[PDB]
Amino acid sequence: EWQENKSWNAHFTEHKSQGVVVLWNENKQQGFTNNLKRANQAFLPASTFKIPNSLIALDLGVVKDEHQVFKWDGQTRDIATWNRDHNLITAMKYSVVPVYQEFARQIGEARMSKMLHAFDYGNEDISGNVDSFWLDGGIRISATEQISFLRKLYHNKLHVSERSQRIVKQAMLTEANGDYIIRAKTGYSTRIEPKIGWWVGWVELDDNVWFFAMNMDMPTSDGLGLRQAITKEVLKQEKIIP
Ligand SMILES: CN(C)c1cccc(-c2cccc(C(=O)O)c2)c1
Ligand SMILES: [Cl-]
Repeated sequence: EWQENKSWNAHFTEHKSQGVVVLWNENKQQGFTNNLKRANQAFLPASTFKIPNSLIALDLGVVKDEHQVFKWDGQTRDIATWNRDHNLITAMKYSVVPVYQEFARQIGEARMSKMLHAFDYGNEDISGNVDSFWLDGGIRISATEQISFLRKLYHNKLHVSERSQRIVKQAMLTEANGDYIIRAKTGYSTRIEPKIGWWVGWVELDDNVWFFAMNMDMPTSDGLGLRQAITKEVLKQEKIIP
């Protein structure tokens, strides 16, 4: 079932922003959002695509494990953290596009398409360049579709090995303390309008898990920190986290 709570719209308008948060209570099998329509509108996944891309690369042996070093190609880019060696953990942490573009080239069009259909991932459409379709190609996914995919990953139900799913969930680790654990991935889509930011993942508690997927308009990079800040304000309001 699904419930629309427009009171959360305050968390966006108070920041001169527009967007959607979608929450899913796993124990109760109930969903909540501020905007049912936008919750089902499909956007470019941008760097949230690093979740399925990592899974596929691991399961096919393109990536051996989370310690394998992907050497910097020596081309200076404008994101300083990209101009260095990475492993799967740090490439996810710093959303290192050029590492994941090489993953996609080694995966190839045929295997990438087959695996995204097996995952039931978004519109399953990889039209465009194999090394950039999640940034400016035909693939699209909604917030509710992100949750559907993440629930499968959490339960090790995706059609890749258990090992691959465990490794990616390790690489998604974002925050942990005595009260909760967050495993998640950010995204920032600029090449096609509307420019948006994403944050998708889940909050692990002692006796429940809350899945979340949010996106918001992102006219400039100045607002990127609002992706996590708005989401955590909703979690606090619903007393999911202190
Ligand atoms: C010119 N581009 C590629 C650009 C510009 C501004 C910021 C980023 C960026 C880099 C790393 C992570 C993230 C994020 O998702 O927080 C965003 C990228
Ligand atoms: Cl972990």
